[PDB]
Amino acid sequence: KPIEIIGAPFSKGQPRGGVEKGPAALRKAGLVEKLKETEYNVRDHGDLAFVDVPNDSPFQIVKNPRSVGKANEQLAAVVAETQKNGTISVVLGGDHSMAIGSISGHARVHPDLCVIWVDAHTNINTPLTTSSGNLHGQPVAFLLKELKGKFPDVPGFSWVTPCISAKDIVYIGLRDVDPGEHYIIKTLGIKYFSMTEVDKLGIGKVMEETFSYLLGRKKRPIHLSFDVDGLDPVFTPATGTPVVGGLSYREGLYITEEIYKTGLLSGLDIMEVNPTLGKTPEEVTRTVNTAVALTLSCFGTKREGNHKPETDYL
Amino acid sequence: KPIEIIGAPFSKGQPRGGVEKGPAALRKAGLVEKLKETEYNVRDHGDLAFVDVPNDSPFQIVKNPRSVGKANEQLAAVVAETQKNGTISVVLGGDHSMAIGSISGHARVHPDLCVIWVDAHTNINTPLTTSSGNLHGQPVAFLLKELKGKFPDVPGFSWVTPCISAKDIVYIGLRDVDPGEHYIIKTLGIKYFSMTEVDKLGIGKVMEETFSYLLGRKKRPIHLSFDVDGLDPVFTPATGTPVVGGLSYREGLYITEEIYKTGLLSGLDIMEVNPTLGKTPEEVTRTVNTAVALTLSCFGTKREGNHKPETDYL
Amino acid sequence: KPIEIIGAPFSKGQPRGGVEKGPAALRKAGLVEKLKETEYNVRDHGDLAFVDVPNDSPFQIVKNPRSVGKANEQLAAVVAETQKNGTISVVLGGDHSMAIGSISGHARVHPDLCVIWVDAHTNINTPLTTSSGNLHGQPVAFLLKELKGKFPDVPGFSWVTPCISAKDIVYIGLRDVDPGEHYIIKTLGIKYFSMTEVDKLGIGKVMEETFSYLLGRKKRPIHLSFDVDGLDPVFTPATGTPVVGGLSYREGLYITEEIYKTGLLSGLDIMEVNPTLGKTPEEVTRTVNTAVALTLSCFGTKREGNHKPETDYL
Ligand SMILES: [Mn+2]
Ligand SMILES: [Mn+2]
Ligand SMILES: [Mn+2]
Ligand SMILES: [Mn+2]
Ligand SMILES: [Mn+2]
Ligand SMILES: [Mn+2]
Repeated sequence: KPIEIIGAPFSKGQPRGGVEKGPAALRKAGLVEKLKETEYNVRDHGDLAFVDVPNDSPFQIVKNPRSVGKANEQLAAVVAETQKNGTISVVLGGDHSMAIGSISGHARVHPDLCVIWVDAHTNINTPLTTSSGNLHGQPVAFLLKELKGKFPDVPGFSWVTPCISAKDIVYIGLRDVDPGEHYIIKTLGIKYFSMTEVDKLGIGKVMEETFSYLLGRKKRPIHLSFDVDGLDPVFTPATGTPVVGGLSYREGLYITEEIYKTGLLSGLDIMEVNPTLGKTPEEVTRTVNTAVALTLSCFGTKREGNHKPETDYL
Repeated sequence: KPIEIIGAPFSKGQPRGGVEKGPAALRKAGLVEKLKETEYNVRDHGDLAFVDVPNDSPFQIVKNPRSVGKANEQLAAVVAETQKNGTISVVLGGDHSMAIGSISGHARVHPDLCVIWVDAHTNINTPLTTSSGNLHGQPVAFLLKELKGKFPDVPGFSWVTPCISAKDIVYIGLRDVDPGEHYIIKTLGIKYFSMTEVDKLGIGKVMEETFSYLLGRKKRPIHLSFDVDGLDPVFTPATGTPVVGGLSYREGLYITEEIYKTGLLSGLDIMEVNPTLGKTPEEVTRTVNTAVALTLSCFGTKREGNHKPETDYL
Repeated sequence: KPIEIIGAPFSKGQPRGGVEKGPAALRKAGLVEKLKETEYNVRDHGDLAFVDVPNDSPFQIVKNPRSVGKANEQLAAVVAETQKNGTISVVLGGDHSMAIGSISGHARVHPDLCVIWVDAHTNINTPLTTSSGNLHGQPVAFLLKELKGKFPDVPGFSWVTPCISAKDIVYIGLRDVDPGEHYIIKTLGIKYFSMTEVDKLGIGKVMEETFSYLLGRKKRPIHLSFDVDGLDPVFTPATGTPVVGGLSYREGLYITEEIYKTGLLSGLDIMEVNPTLGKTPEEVTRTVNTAVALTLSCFGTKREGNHKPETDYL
């Protein structure tokens, strides 16, 4: 199978500059070369160049609406392409607001996809419920069908079409949810595994249930949107919104190893890696290294080891 | 329901000065204000003023017997009072020796209560088995009924009446138990989940079993006496007796979230927080912050989020 | 029962000097004295003096073959001896290549023994599959019966006799396996629990299955060969090959506590402790301290506590 790396060095989805440097840091770490060592064919599409919308006045509270809306429109164009050629898209973030265009483009080709959102947040704030106008915490609001018309149209997002419903998404790792977001997920009945469910069940049983929930009836493509703050700050410290008591390095790898095993991975997002937020160079090395390790586990790298088929090592 | 914070800035239960500053640190951190944001009604009773017993000569090995005995007599007068008005008592420690008066007063109003003791120690050393005369490691000895008359009467504790039996208590997080204490718990058959049981079972199944053990037959009020060294030193470093290999931040919160769900929390003790033992300001912040987080989870704060009833956020 | 400490300050099994200092570090930490406090009789045999083979030319890729082969021939002589007097052998490493003579000598006296290998690696590289000629990553290749004649005879190892079969060994903690090694374990069908199985099952269920697998039919002596990099670098940083995402301090102790419980521990290897690889004195302290804690805990020290029999502490 083919893999296409897509760099989305974008940061207007939030106030902390630095996430744009994410793709570079991940490539600098040898992400592309390491992937080629796997059984997949790898093609690096390079980094997208995002045109900055001048005079991007805030829409009520929402900041940089047009810049974000445009960058995502361009990204969804690119993704919907690579998918068309039947390749697996891998988007290197920049902030999680780019999930809008990554999933949108993906859905255009595979309308029956389901999503597994690993994060410490929901990001289902609507332009009306955000305490801050930051879009990185609003991605899912723009995508769901149920939240259609429940908030005013935003400048630059008119091209967006709610592609997935509340039944097609599952959250894993939640631990920092605003009152508004919590109201939303409870009301729409969205399936989620907050850290307390993970503690109660064990990452093993959690993956078992997310699969039977999303793939029980129909086998469909899976879009894994991974926010790096999904794991505890001890493993991925260089992010903008670190929350204590998250997913361990082991639980994170377990999740990607399983998803690999389903053989249904299609889209993948490695978001929020911010190289400039590391207190020491080591914190940054730590962060990037796990991110790379996750990506790698999504495409086959097993902890138990790997050996090339047809090769008699004896 | 009503909540009553009661500060017990006491430290004579052990040699390291500093725990008396615990209540201040917890309030300074915004404990009371944060609680008011919960569905409970909060009333701060302030800090108790403990009269120092002059010429408090040690009883054999036991140090400051009268001072400790008196401070506890006063604290269980206060607790028995608030419980009488049907409010939930929350005691902010100093040292764990104050559990004597916290549980004594509580038992006066609710004689059928059961205890969940989170800690790395048992604190069931009797005045005859302690290697040190420190009372903070002897609380439970004075409470249980089975250990009645198995040790000489101590100066200042004649007011104490063994209120709970070996069947009404469960330990969680044990990892540093003296030979004597281990003899006692084995002999009296006290239910406990040391770190090895937690490793074997997983915090989820441990809470399941403590509940069926203590509430299987009769539903009764629960008194959660939380020693902050119950968690690993990496989360709560500012304590007097830190032991490595303890409960994680996640496991600690899991235990309080569950207890909240039983709807039977009646008394709570947040003990051993010593602000002066933090090697760096951050260590102290870390400690205080999770202590507050635990208290908050006992009264509803869920990791999956919270939303106010009857409020349509859309 | 009798215990015999045997120091193997050897390091030619790998390129990083320092592991020879392991035994001293462990003794300096009070390992022997602390053991005497247990119910076992302890005898320190001292450190073996290994004669250096001059002009030890590499065999193809394999480095220091003769020096390593000889040191192990001497070690297996010593071990086979103490076992013959019915005492439990405890080998303090240098590098894990010494497992060859530790297990060989042990098997001479107890041919029906089974092995529990805790490590992040397999070390089942054969002289033909190693990418580096380092022997510390080839121990198991020389011991297995199934891998007999699958590789050229190496200078100095002609005294070795494959003592255990693929059915007598279980790995726990794997997370860094070369393609060749992975081919080998899959082909020979060796039972293992990599970090993903530990995540899926929980250390509790893992130990349950390794026992039923190795002791289900016949109760036989157990040789625990512990590689200190088996735990995560956060607990045992001072090693030559640290791999992230390993066994926690708690899981490591759980494993030794269970093995003690079987009452079948016969041989024990505490390998790879390298005092010179600690970035700070604390890292080295940390490492040695848990190594000592594991050894203790192999011989009875329980987290729930210990009390001497027949002693009425009341
Ligand atoms: Mn996030
Ligand atoms: Mn996110
Ligand atoms: Mn304690
Ligand atoms: Mn305590
Ligand atoms: Mn190893
Ligand atoms: Mn090894």
